[PDB]
Amino acid sequence: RPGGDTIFGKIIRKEIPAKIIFEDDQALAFHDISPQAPTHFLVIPKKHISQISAAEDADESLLGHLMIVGKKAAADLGLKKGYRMVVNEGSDGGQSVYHVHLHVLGGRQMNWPPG
Amino acid sequence: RPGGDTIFGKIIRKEIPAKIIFEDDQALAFHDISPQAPTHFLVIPKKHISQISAAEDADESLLGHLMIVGKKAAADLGLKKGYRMVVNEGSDGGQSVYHVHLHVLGGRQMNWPPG
Repeated sequence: RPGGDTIFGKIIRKEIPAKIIFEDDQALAFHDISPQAPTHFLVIPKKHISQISAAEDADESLLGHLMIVGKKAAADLGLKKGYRMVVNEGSDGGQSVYHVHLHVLGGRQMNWPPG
Repeated sequence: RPGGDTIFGKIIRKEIPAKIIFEDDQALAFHDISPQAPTHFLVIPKKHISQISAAEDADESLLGHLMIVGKKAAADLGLKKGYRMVVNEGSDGGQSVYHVHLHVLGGRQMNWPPG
């Protein structure tokens, strides 16, 4: 199915709404349901890539596009003092939903280590 | 100067060594000096992009290439249970060195929030 078979596939197909902040032909950005910072949103590809370890070389431009969308949406939301981008891979990374998703977090100082 | 004028430019030009684990015509990966996980390395572009908010649309493929290099190097290092990728932008993101760098952390459960 276009958009894949996870929670995110229903968002991509518009079956279930989300707090959408950016949309193009490649990607969607929307506010995260469990925010960990004053701004916390996800950027996802419309194409169903399960996890970053399943991305192929021909996906490079799309993966970079997720970062450029994250930069643009962070600017629209008025981040001026920066943000952190996070991609979780597999169990140790903390990934639960097996569709690639880039987190963008800002509006506070982000700490270290990053989890 | 090729590789730019930060700490990372001296690594790219091989003026100062680093624990290099992957190298191609676009990018370099090397172990981080201040590791926060049993595996913690950086992937950097050879081209000097100061920060993710300064990346241009034509940089998408290179930005995605940093993620594919991170996937490949994480596999070479034997991560099997996953990892987390992190890009810090500006002061709130925790960026100190103004040359794009992707962290890849694994070999332990990564926590939440990610800082």
